[PDB]
Formats: sequence, structure tokens, C-alpha cells
Amino acid sequence: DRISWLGQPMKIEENRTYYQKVSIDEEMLEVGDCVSVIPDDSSKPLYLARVTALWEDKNGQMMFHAHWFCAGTDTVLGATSDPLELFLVGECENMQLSYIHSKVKVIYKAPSENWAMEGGTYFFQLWYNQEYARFESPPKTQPTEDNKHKFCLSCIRLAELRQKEMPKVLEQIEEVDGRVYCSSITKNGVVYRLGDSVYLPPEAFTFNIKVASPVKRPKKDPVNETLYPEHYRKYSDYIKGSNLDAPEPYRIGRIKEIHCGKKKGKVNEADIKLRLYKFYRPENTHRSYNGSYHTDINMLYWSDEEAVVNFSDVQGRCTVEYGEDLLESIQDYSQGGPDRFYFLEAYNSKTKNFEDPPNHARSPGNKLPKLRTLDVFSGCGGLSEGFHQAGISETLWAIEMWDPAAQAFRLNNPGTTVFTEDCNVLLKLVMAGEVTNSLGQRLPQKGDVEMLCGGPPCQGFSGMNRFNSKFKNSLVVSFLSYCDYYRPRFFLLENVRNFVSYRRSMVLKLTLRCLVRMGYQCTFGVLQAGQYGVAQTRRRAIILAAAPGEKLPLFPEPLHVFAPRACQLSVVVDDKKFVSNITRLSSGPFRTITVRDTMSDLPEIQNGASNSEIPYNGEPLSWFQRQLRGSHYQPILRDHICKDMSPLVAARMRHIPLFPGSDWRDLPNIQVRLGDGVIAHKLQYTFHDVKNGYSSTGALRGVCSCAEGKACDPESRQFSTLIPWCLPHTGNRHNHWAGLYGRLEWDGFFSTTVTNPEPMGKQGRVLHPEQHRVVSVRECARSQGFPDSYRFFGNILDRHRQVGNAVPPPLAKAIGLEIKLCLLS
Amino acid sequence: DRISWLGQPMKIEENRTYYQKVSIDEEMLEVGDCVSVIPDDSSKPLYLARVTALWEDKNGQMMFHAHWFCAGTDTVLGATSDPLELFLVGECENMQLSYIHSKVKVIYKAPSENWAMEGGEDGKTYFFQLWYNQEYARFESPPKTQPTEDNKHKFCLSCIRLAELRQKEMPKVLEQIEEVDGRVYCSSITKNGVVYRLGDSVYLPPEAFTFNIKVASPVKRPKKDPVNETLYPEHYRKYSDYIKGSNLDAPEPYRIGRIKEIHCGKKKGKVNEADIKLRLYKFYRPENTHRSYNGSYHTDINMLYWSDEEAVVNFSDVQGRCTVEYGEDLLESIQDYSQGGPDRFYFLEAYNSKTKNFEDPPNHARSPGNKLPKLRTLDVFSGCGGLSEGFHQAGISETLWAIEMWDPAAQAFRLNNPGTTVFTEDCNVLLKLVMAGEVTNSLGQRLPQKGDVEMLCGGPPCQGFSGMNRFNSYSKFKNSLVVSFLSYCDYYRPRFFLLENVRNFVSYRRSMVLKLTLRCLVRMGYQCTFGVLQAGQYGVAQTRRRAIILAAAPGEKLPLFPEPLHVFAPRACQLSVVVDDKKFVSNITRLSSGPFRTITVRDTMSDLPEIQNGASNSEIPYNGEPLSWFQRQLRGSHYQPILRDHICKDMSPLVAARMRHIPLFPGSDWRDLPNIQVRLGDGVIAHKLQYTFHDVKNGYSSTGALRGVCSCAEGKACDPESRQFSTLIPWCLPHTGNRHNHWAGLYGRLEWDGFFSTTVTNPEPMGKQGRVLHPEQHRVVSVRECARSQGFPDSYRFFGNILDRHRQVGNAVPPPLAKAIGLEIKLCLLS
DNA sequence: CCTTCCGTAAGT
DNA sequence: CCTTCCGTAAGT
DNA sequence: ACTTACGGAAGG
DNA sequence: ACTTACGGAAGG
Ligand SMILES: Nc1ncnc2c1ncn2[C@@H]1O[C@H](CSCC[C@H](N)C(=O)O)[C@@H](O)[C@H]1O
Ligand SMILES: Nc1ncnc2c1ncn2[C@@H]1O[C@H](CSCC[C@H](N)C(=O)O)[C@@H](O)[C@H]1O
Ligand SMILES: [Zn+2]
Ligand SMILES: [Zn+2]
Ligand SMILES: [Zn+2]
Ligand SMILES: [Zn+2]
Repeated sequence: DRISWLGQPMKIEENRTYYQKVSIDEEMLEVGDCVSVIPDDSSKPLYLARVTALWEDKNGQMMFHAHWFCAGTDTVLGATSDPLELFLVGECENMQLSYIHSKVKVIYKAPSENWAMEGGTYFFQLWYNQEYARFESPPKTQPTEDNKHKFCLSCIRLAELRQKEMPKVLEQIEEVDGRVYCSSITKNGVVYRLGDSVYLPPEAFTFNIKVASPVKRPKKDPVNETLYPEHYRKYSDYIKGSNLDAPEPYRIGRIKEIHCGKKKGKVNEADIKLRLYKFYRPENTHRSYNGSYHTDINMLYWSDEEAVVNFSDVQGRCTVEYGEDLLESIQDYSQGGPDRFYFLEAYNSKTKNFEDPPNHARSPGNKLPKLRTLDVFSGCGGLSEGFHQAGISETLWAIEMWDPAAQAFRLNNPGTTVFTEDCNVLLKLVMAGEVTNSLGQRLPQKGDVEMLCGGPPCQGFSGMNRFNSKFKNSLVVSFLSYCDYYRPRFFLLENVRNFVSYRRSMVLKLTLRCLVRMGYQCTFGVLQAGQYGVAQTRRRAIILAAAPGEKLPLFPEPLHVFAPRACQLSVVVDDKKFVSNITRLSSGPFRTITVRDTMSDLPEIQNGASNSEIPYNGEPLSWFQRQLRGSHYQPILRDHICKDMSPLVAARMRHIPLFPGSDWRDLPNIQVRLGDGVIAHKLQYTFHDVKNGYSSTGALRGVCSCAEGKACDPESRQFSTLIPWCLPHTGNRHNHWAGLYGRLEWDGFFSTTVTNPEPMGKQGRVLHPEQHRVVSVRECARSQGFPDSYRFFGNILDRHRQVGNAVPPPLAKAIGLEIKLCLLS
Repeated sequence: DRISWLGQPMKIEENRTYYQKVSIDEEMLEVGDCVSVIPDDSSKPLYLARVTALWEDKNGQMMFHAHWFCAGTDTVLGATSDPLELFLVGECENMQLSYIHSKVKVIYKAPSENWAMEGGEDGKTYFFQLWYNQEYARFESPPKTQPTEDNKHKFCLSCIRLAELRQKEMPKVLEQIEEVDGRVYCSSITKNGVVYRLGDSVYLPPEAFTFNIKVASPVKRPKKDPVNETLYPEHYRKYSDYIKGSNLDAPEPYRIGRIKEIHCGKKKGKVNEADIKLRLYKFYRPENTHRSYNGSYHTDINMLYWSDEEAVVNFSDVQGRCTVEYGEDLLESIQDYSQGGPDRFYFLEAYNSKTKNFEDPPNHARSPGNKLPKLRTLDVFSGCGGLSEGFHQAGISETLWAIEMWDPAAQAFRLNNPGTTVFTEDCNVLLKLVMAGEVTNSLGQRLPQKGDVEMLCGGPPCQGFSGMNRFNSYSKFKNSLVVSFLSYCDYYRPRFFLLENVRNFVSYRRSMVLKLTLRCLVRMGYQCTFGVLQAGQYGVAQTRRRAIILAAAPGEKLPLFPEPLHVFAPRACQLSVVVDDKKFVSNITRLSSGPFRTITVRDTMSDLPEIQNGASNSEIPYNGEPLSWFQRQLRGSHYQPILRDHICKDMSPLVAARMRHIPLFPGSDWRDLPNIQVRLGDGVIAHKLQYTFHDVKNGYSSTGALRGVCSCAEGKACDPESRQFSTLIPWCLPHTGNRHNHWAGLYGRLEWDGFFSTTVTNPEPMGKQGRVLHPEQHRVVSVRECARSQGFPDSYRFFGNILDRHRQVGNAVPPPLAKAIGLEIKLCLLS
């Protein structure tokens, strides 16, 4: 009703008079308390905030500053969240005291000094980021002196964010005829100087080298619908694993001069121009791709061509050095940091040759401790391998119930205690006070584990699972109980993409709630492994968590370009869209890793090879193979074996064309003489297909009675036919079974590597691009980014399962580097 | 931790010693307070309940009885609900005091004594106002029962509600007759609150028994002929074998029997009331005799035939009790007896199964001897008045005011209601006028004030919620008309409230509109509920699923949804509604069968004379008498020779030729059209359709001809100039057919044994709902046939041209459905 | 004008 | 054993 | 996979 | 409508 100020006013500025206490409707109010307000526009029935300022405007009305809270229902947690728990957000607003409904009490529940040893009114514990779905510890910033009257952490976070984001000129040179020339500018926290190199989108500029793109021949020959009676199912014109729509990598340029204009006497820093020396990627020269197969992905070519771009198109800064001015070798300089490129020659666009670059392209002169990591569901160790490639963790403990995976883990990690028992039983032993198991292996205790990582079985969450038991018993909750008992400093959970949408995202919301209740900072996101150095589509949901005293890491920024079809990392929970902190959407610094860079160096083998150790018949033929085979001399190639297929499947694979996109739909309807007097029968079409109609020859396109709208007729099932009967049987409602008995293409990439490559499975494009066989164990590990020195164990099926279940070491390394960034500062 | 009893225990029972107060962690707890409990299995993070008993078991454990609350998120409201608001439920259980987390504070928000005239710290505190029924989604006022000292130690409203429900639910033997050799004979039994006596009639499922008349089902139709794909190049799209508006899968109505003897068994010395047997005399519906359906077209839907056949059924299969009387024992006429109450059947003859004739029934079939005030109702979006007409057929309301911005609908409403003030202004403007204290508008029409409106009813525009609307992407629900209609309900605060819309109203915007309207009703203190009703189940031959939202004042009783009266096709009886993974259904108990047979197109259109396409004679005479019970209900018993509004739209010569080439067989539509050349009006010539493109989805025809008409059939982009004009087969139908279910029903015919699709505002054979062709005549349905499908009496008047009258008919609530709802509203006016 | 033309998605 | 067979629905 | 269904805008 | 993809059970 009536508003009356209490006490002496606080420091008054030009138009407002800050106060400390106030009385509304016989109540008392002080800065730091909380206030409820009734909404009129949002679907939410109530809003809660905290008072930070109590100024009185010169208009005569009484105002106050409210830093809003966020109910758990408004977060990604939703209805599962504790109704007494609130979260901090970067939302704040000025409002009159006439909208104050009541005064509520909100307390701060800080983690105990012995928080890591635990685990046997309204309140908030963490800050919530709505855009990235990030639960983080509240800032430690405090009101000092002058800001005590309007201290708003939301205003501070907002001012620092937009000031870091906006461009700013630091060092000016000279002003000539209305144009100011600069030498040092900055934006997004990045300092840009003259002589540095800069990432640009591919549409920033072109090259004087004319790239040719003539007509493609259209279906040069018509197809015989009697010989190939299932080709009409390829009308989609879509090729799985094709990099035709793959975007070009970042354009790189050399800043020579920076200039801009003026606005109202001062420099217009909002519109800064950059003039650059164009760099030539080996795929941009006259060689195009065909010459850039063996070259490094970070080797460029200097040019004296020039182009003018805007500073607003700058995506990032990269370090480009001349080859001979280096103080160390090329490999140590390339593997020493990110965004590092090098060049030894220069490219002339008109002469179409390679020279030595001028002297103005030359540069001036022209121990972190590893974390004790426990790896639950370690498998063969791909996740812990990537964590070791980041040099942030020694995996001391390992849990793996499957024996061959545990053996393969022991072969690659000699200093790891590998437990083969069940995770529930193993945790029950350490809860009972036991020191060692029956085998004498010491059990980790509280304080031993500094990081907990694992990838629970995704067979229940997989999109391919047909027969889709309760949460409190599912393995992901046992894996959470490990995090509750040991309370590590960092926590990582890996699963398939569909993990964030299983049962309307209930599993995700419950795992996040359990992390929030323990006091852990946490976040989630989806990452495509193909963006981090592998030639395979592998979207995986990652759940990160950090201790209250630590810093919550960010998600790794993509390093390689990839097909946009497989880069849909968005996640929708309860009508609210959430994305990771990734800022690179269109392009990236490095080109896409292809099948050619993944399998070209491996020798040619027949279907059913069993020699587990054969020699290399050549040297590495790409940067990817050079990274996996190492610089040391290693002539033995291990695990290059393919499954022995039946003569029927073998003949089917021999009749699959080598052209990209080919699959079972290109198979001919013929009879083939096999071993001895065995005969592969022909497929007979004796039923009408009401959906597909007749063919051009008038022949039918149905194989069963269900193609006529009737029920399935047993005894209509054909056996030992070249064209598999089951594929036209259920093809109409299964996307014509695209990819089955399909081939990879050299310029393309793998589909998601599974535990058993079979051409008649759901993901059935496992045929070699040239050879008449399925992919080998080594080719599967190559698609996963495993080093060739990595060992496996078991038979061919056991090793395939180890490769398929594993997290690609490139992706695990990308995550581990962002974890390393938190150990610093 | 430590739990200690406080004081002396009250009313101690055999194994339990009830207490009133207890101490947990040095705290105070007393019966009537509330308690927080941590869950272990549910996704919910917390549970809240109220302590009713605090006994100590003789086993040594300390127990207490918890009547659970229901968070607003756990209800149909979901995230929109007030986080401080709880609801009462019929959930209760015994539990140990070791699970008590903390003691919370819950207050009771009772409606104020001047509630009808409204509408113009300590952490967090909870409140409740209404009782929630999870199965039917019903918000009702809490019961007023109070504890007597004897029950004050374990007073649990959930246990009372469950005990009364299960006692009413269980079968019970009342009056037994004689016990003979282990079998007990009964004379009076009861269940579900229904009293059953010897000599009464009983509803049974169709599988209860058969008849001595053998109904045979000989051959299914053979393969008539291969289809000429050159003459009929669009027949291959009818492989679905589905006939729209077909009553082939329609279930049979209730079997009716006459209770003669009741017997059962024994269990543990007592009578086994759980297994009661009924032997009955079978009643013969006219469609069950040797006449079959074809002879039962003109007979009443409630006329039966007596028989001396016998059959033994179970008492657990009893669906309801019905009143069957012999024709001559009546004290009043047959029409006055049928229109006097529900479930009333009559019979004048008896049927002998072997002689196949009709006699006068024997003497053992004969019976013994052988001012409600109307509610002042405001009708927002009244249209032509179907909703208020159905409310008048229930005799529960005089519609005193009406709001209708469209002029022809308002005029037709005035024609059918002479004592209604019909406002043509906008509802927002009119409510803003009554908020400023103004009495009348510029026209001198008196505006209703607080206390004038006793019932508020309306159906806001459904074109935004209709499934046929393509460009449905305006937000700001708080300003959409449904909130304006809620603002009327907030201002006047009537005793009853009804909102009608399409079924998709409960799934629009991920069910946010429904949750927000229900939340707004809950905030006003209103009891409320929602449901989906099929109009075809209440006396019309039309599929018309409509979402209904009911609401009642706190001092009143929330009505139930009308129980289905007629059987209907199960394809269109999917009344379930799923919101936020939770399934909700109405209180309807009749799912399989019903008391009356289905109303068909024959019962709806057989008496209307034959007219040509484009008829304009607004008044033509009847060429005969009513030919069915339905027509006798709409035409009345009085002599009325003039048939009004039997006019058809004038189709273009092209469309007219298309309709002439539509076969009369059920399920036929545009896909049966021949690809021929037809001479039209004057020198116009209808060209043939040319297939010059490959259809990658449908392939080639049997003649090798193509099945594509545009480049998009090959996967390419649409090519203009490939569009053909003045063709008999419409080009746009094979153009976009693959992704529109082959445009089934377009240029389709109704069948006599079938029913209408949803009656729309403009019948066009090339629209989405395009089966508007007459079963025999080559024309679209008339205005009278549309009003017939909507259940409108033939005496009801319209206004405007043929399109204005069509739009009045389509937008209207079917009077049978509105009457079915109004009867359930009438049951609350009593007691 | 009006005759044609045609992104429901949500259920079931 | 291992070769065939096939209710994702959820997204975009 | 199919079936529902108080339609509206584009095209001459 | 159109593509996704740490598959599992029915069968020979
Ligand atoms: N109950 C259980 N206890 C221990 N290990 C289990 C288990 N259930 C399944 N596993 C094993 O956990 C493994 C997960 S595969 C994941 C491996 C790891 N993420 C990597 O990148 O290499 C499976 O191979 C399975 O054999
Ligand atoms: N803003 C508005 N104010 C008043 N009436 C409106 C309106 N918007 C639409 N209308 C009218 O509301 C009518 C709904 S038709 C519904 C009629 C009624 N349910 C019955 O059974 O007969 C439409 O004809 C339309 O003209
Ligand atoms: Zn602020
Ligand atoms: Zn079949
Ligand atoms: Zn109870
Ligand atoms: Zn087209």
C-alpha cells in the first residue's frame, strides 16, 4: 500500500537515492532478503527474487532492483527437482515496490568442510545457465564499497560478458583522411595483433585459382528392372556416409593492416576492417583434393594474394609459422598446441607452381600431476586411453565384468588394478570395510579416486534396440553411487545420443538431479566424434560433473569439419531447447577425416582372413595413419582379420558395385554356382505390391502375401536366394533397408561402429569400398581412432565388441583437454 | 530418531492403542497436522500427507495413518499449477513414524461467503481447496462429513470413500426365497446402487446369449472383376479396403432380458453372493427376428418383442436395469411413455422363433394386473443456437442473452428464440461495457449483471484448434477468445459453466490450452472437469468428437458426462485423452455396447424428396410420411407438409459430371472416376488426364502406363505448366495424394447403412472432408440433410443464403449432444 | 468471386 | 553356434 | 503405419 | 515425409 523508507539513505547518484531499509504494509525489508512477485505474462504462476537496491527515482515513484531466482521446475530438472530448491540465474530487473506480494526466506546451503567424506525454507546451492544447462558453483565475488548499494551479480555477469564480447581497438597507429589505422584489436577475450593469423568462414573470400565444377552425368544408363528388380528403391538419391555436403574448413589469413572509420569524433570499433594475405590449403591449389591425400592437415601454402574482410567475421586466432624459422621440429610444434599451422613453400596462382616464400612471411628474425582415475565399465579402455593421451589421469582402478575386455584392458594398461566382478558387488565390498577381494586386489577407498569416469551399457538406450528395468536398479544409478561414495573431483558419464530422450528424458533429469543433490556442479551435451578426428558418425551424450571446490569444464570445441547431417547436437527437454557451449557450427580449423585417410595403407586381404599378424606392405599414406602408426619403425600389422562369411553372403558381397552409395538394392536376380554343386537360388515375385505397383517390365514387386494387404503367409518364405528375401519383405516400412550390404566410399566416412559388423543388420554398410569382404578389426579400430599399437584380446567377435563399445580416444582426449584446463587456475 | 507417545491412549482396539499426540526429534505432532515423507520408488522428490491415526501396534512398532495429498504437478494441471496448492485424493496407507521427514503447514482455503460477487515468512506454506479424482480428472469440493467421537481416533476420508465405493460396488443378495439341495434361490439382489427385482428387465452384453433364430453369414463377396487401369487409372489407391462412415464393425446394442429366477451357490455356510446366476426370458429386438435390419427401418428404437426362450447368464454381466412394459397396460400413450424417462422399452406383440409369426404375448409377460426452475443462461458464441436448443430440450435453461458477432447466425438465433436478447457486438467490447457500470448498449438492449446469469455456456471458434487448419502458426492465450469467455465466467460467476470445442482442443500446443483453462477455473474456486464425447453415440448419424469442459460453483455439485445412448463404430469412439504421459478418461462406463441401436443415414435422409444439383426451392412439400423413428422425432406428430431448407449447391458443369461418374457403392469416391472425355455445358469439353511422369513411390500400372502427373513424382521440384485443367479426374488429387492418404473420401458418397463424417461449414467434394455426395443422387448434401446429421429438428429455422445456413449448421453443437449434457446438469439441480 | 489447392501431428 | 529376421519413434 | 476432420490460402 | 544406429530374438 503505502511505502515508507527506513533509516538513513545510502550514497545518492544523479537521478536515484539508494536506501537500505523500507516498510511496506507494516513489514520490514532489508537488502539481501527475498521477495515474491505475481506474474501476468509468463505461464509460471509465481516468481521469486532477491532485493539488491532500494533507490527512489526522480519521477517520484519508489523502485528496487530484483535478482530473480529459478525454480527447479523452470530448469532442465523439471518436475523431478526438489520443490524447496532454487537456482541462481543471470536474470535481473528494476521494478516498483507496488508489486511485492510477500517477503520469503532463502538460505544458502554451502558444502561442508568434510563434504568428500559423506555419502552413506527455500534454499539454493548452484548457479543455473539456461542456454547451456550448466549447474555451477556460485561466484565468490563480493560487494566492496561503492557497489554495496546496487550490488547485483546478474548485472556484473552481464556487463563483463558483453564487454568481453564487443570488439575494441587497443593500439592505434595513424589517422589518414578519415580512416584510422590500428595495430592491435581484441574481441571475445582474444588479442589480435599485426602478423597474426585468423580463422574466417569459407564464404569470406575466394582464390584466384579457378575451381572447376562441371556437369555431372545423369544416370548414364537405364537399369534393367528384370536383372535388378530392387533398384527402384534408390529414388531417394541419398548416399549414407557421403561428404558431398560437407562444408569447407576455416579460411586462414595473415593480418597485414587493420583499419576502420570514425563515429562522432571517436573510433567506430563496431566496424573494423582486416586486410589479409590469403593462405592456400593444399586442397585449394591446382592439385585440389587429389594431391592433399598424404599431406598433413596443418600444412598450408603462403601466397601474396590479398583480401579485405570484416573483423566481425573473425572466428578465432591461429598460430602460423614458417617451416625453417621453427626452433623445434614440425611434429613437436604441431603436437604442442591447438590451432597450430606451418608452411615451408609458397603457391603462385598464375604460374601454378611452388616457390620459396618472401622474407616478409617469416617471423621476427627475418609438471601437471595426473589424476587418480577410476574407470567403471572400462571395456578395452578407449575412454581411459583418451584420458591418458591428454596426460591428465593415471587410471589406477578398472571395473569390467566381461573377461575379454578386461584382458584387453590389462594388456594396454600394466599399472591398473582390473576388477572383473559386478559393480554392485564391488561397491558392497568397500561399504563393508573390506580391504581386498578374494584375489588379493586392494579396493579403492575414499580419497583414492580423484576422477570417476565411465560409460554404462547403452544396449537399453540404443535406438536399434527393439525389446525396450527400474531406475533405482539400473547400472547408471550404481555408477552414481560410486560418485556418492568416493566423491571424486571430476565425474564423466558417457552414453548414446538417445540417452537424453529415453522415457521423455526422465533418465537424464534424474541423473542430473542426483548430481545436484550431492552438491556437484554438472552439465550435459551431445558430441559428434567425427568432429574430433575420426571418420565415423558417433553422437554420444556426455554428462560432466565437478566438485564444489573445482571448476566445471566446458565441452570441447570441434576440431574437424563434418557432414551437417550428423552434427545435430541439439537436445529438447520439456519444450525447452538446450545446446552445449560449442560456438563452432558451420566450419572448423581442420578438414574432415575420410575413409581414405583411415584405411588406404592396409594391405588387401580375402574374406575370412585369420592371420592376426601380417606385415605392412608400405608406409603410412596420410596424416591420420602417421598419427596412429607413430614415427618409430613398426612393420607388423596386428588384428587385420575379417569374419569368414558364408558362400551365400560372400557371393552377395562380390556382386555389390564399388560405386559410392551401393547396397543390396543393386544386387542382380541371378543364380550363382557356389562351392561343389551348391546353387544360390533366384528370387521369385509372385505377389502384388499394392504400395510399389508394377515395374517397367510389368513384373511384380512383392514377395509375400502381406504385400497385398493380407497377413504374412508362411511357406512363402524363400531360402538361399542371392537377393535376401527379408529385405523386400519388410522394406516399405524400414526405409527400403538402406545401407544393408552397402559399401563405404573412400571420400566418405563410417556409420556408427557397432559390436558386430553384419551386412544384413540394421547398420549394414560394413563392406569394403573395393574388396569383397566386411571391415576388419583393424579398420574398426581405425574408425574409432585407436592407435595401431593398441592391443585387444579374444576371438574376432570379442575384439569387434571391444572396439564397438569403446569411446573413441580422439573424443576422450578432446574432453580430457578441457578437463586439464580446469586443473590450471 | 526417538519417538515417544504423549498422554494416555484413546479408544484402544484388540491389537492397536490409538494415540493423539507423539514426539519425534523433540517435535510436536498431533492428529490433523501434516507430515512430509521421502519417497523411494516414484519420480516425485517428496510426498505430503495428513496424520489421522497414531496407534501403537502390539507387535512393538509405532504406526500412523496417512491421507496423502496431491501436488499440483501430479494432477492434470502439471507445471502450470500453483506450487503452493495441494489437492485431496483417495490415497491412504499405514506407515511407521520413522519415515516422517518433517512437519509442514497446510491451510484450507474455503470459498468466501461473497464468492459469487468476486472477480472484479516461515519458508513455504501449503493450501488446498478441492478434491482431485485422478482417473476422471475431476476437481470437486471436499466432503462435509465430520468425525464422531467414536471414529475420531482413525477418521480417514479416503478409507470412508473407498469403503462406501466398494460396498456399493459389490453384489449383494437382499431377499432369498428357498434353499434346495445346496442351491439358494433369491428374489431381490442389488449392485452398483441399482435395485434388481424379479420381473424387471436387465441389460446384457451381446455375447450373453443367442437367439433360436439362426443368423448365418454366407460367402464374403468374391473378386468382382479385374479393374481396367486405363479406364480407371486411380483405382489402385483403394488398396486400404477401409470404408469411411461404415457401420460394419458397429457392435450390437444391449441384450434385454426378463428376470424370472435367481439362484446361486453357498460358501462357508453363508450364501455365495459373489456368484449369482440369472435365467431370463429373451427379448427380441426387431433387427433380431427373421426380418433382420431391412424390416426394422420404420420401427421405433425402443420397441421390443416378447419371447418364451430361456437362457442362463451371470449377475456380473448386468450392465443396467431397464423398464419394459406391455403395450396395452399403459396409463398414457406410447410417445408420452417413451419421452418420460430413460431406459424405457415397450412391446405390443410376441415372436415365436419356430412359427416366425407375431402373436399377443402370454399372461406371464404382463405387468401387475394381468416445477423445476429454469436456469437463466447466457450463450456466448451462440451461432444458430444448437447448444441452447439442446439445453431447452432438457428443460433446464431459458437462454435470456446471446452474443454472436456474425449477423446471419444471430438472426437465425432470434428466429428460434423470441425471448432472447441477441447481441451482435464483440464479446470483449460487451464485457467492457458491463464493467463500466453501463446498463444498456447503444441499441437499448439490457446488459446482464451479476446475479442475472445462472449458467454460462459457449463454444469458441475451433478453426484455430481444428486439425484441418494448415497455417495454425496467434499465441497470447490470455487474450484469445477462450480467456475472454473465462472472463465472463469470472465476472458473473454462474452456478454452471460449459465450454465446447473440437477434440483436438485437448492436444493443442502440447495440451497447454486445456491445462491453462482448467487452472484458471481452479483459481476461481470452481469445481471443474473435462472429457471427450462422440455425438454419434447420443442419437445422430455423424462422427463428431467434441471436447467438453464442465464447471460448477462450490455450493453446487459437479455434473457427470452423459452415458452413451446409442451404439457406434469403435473407430470413432476413441474418447481417451493423454496429457503429460498420464491417461485420462470420462466417467462413462458404457464402452462396448449401449441400450439403443446406431442411427444411420437411412434413418436420417430416407424421407426427403429427390432433387437435382443446384436446387433453390427453399420450401417444397413432403412427398410422404416419416419413414423412421428419427424422422418422427424431428418432424413431430403434428401435420407439417412443408419441408424447408432442402437446397443443394449449384456445382460447375465439370464438378457435376464428376459427381455423375461416382459409383453408388459404399466407400466409392474420386478414386473410382474414369479417365474419359465428357462434353459439358455449352461447348465445354472435359479433357482426359495425362500421365507423363514416373511415380517413384507407386511405380507402373498393370497396363505399363505411368502413374505420375508432375515432376515431383520423380523426386524433382514441382513444375508449373505441367498442371492440367478441365479434367474429369481432378489433377491436384493424384498430385499430392501420396502424402495425404490418397485423399480418401474426396468426391465420396455416404452409404445408407453408414453414417456422416463430421459436418463442416461448407460441403465441397474437393475439401479435406469431401464425402458429401448423396448415396444415390448426383449432388452434395442439402442444408436440411446437414441439419439432420446434426440432430436439428425440422422445425428449426435458419437465415441467410445457402452458404450462410450451411455455416450455421456446421458450427452448431448437435441438439442431441447438448440435451445429453443438459440432462446430466439437471440431475445436479435436485438435492 | 469461386474452383482449386493443399506442412496436421497427434493420435491409435 | 550363427544366419536370418525385423513394433524404433524420434527426430528434423 | 494408417486414420482424424466446427479449414484456409493461393491461383486465375 | 525421411533419416537415425555402443541391437536382439527368432530360427534353422
Ligand atoms: N554389471 C557390470 N559390471 C561391470 N562391467 C559391466 C557390467 N555390465 C556391463 N559391463 C561391461 O561394461 C562395458 C562397457 S563398454 C564401455 C567401455 C569404455 N567406455 C571404453 O571407451 O572403452 C561392456 O563391455 C560390458 O561388458
Ligand atoms: N469475437 C467474437 N465475439 C462474438 N462472437 C464471435 C466472436 N468470434 C466469433 N464469434 C462467433 O461465434 C460463433 C461460434 S459458432 C458456435 C455456435 C454454438 N456453439 C451452437 O451450438 O450453435 C461463430 O459463428 C462466430 O461468428
Ligand atoms: Zn541486475
Ligand atoms: Zn509377409
Ligand atoms: Zn485411509
Ligand atoms: Zn508437382
